[PDB]
Amino acid sequence: AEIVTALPVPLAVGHHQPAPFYLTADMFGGLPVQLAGGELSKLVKPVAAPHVHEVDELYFLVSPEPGQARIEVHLDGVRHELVSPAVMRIPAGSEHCFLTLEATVGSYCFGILVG
Amino acid sequence: DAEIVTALPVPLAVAGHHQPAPFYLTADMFGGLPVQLAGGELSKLVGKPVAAPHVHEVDELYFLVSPEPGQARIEVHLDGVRHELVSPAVMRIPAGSEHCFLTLEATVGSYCFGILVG
Ligand SMILES: C[C@H](c1c[nH]c2ccccc12)[C@H](N)C(=O)O
Ligand SMILES: O=[P-]([O-])[O-]
Ligand SMILES: [Fe+3]
Ligand SMILES: [Fe+3]
Repeated sequence: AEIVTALPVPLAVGHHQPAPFYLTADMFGGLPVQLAGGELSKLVKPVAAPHVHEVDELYFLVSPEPGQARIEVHLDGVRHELVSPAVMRIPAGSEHCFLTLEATVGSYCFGILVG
Repeated sequence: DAEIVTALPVPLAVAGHHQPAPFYLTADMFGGLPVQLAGGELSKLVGKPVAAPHVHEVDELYFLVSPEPGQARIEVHLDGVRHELVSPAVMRIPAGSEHCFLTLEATVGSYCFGILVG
């Protein structure tokens, strides 16, 4: 049985700290996605830095009950306010970041890099 | 301009599942995705399996996560063998393998996501 428990894996990605990855491209002989992120309640953090990926990134915002988490996604000079649950596509090459406005314990934003 | 999906989750029928499963990523989104992602918060599912044992023809990953490590625990049945996963954990279910999970323990904010890998 293939079980990975040494998680998250910190990987450096404009981002101050290594991002915490729960799926990496090399797991299980190869995955078509990578998945990073974490709980938002301790992330509610005055600044966020813009950055670009060479692949598409999907933001996946979720909370135990709908509406309990809220983020601002900055995408190429446009501010977008999203309420959980939400999924937003960041096209490869686009400068982007997000800020957590509100989040209950158990709210997550995952960044999913699509190969 | 920006592609945003908020009509979520998308209920989709999955083999063996009593009710439609809540999907947050589907294969047709954004012109095509190599994965589908379904699942949700486990705090009300302790003791209550969402599905009978079932088989997919694609690989499925269980992604178990909680705000603090250890706050969520599920039992995965994999071709008649029980495996206990403690958050955070990722488990690969090879295509063709009979499987299901039972929630053993979950705080508010514990999730199990099933990721179908094309
Ligand atoms: C991986 C980055 C991320 C998304 N959600 C997160 C939650 C906590 C810590 C990092 C993240 C992503 N590339 C971004 O654009 O921020
Ligand atoms: O019900 P989901 O974990 O596939
Ligand atoms: Fe990013
Ligand atoms: Fe399954």
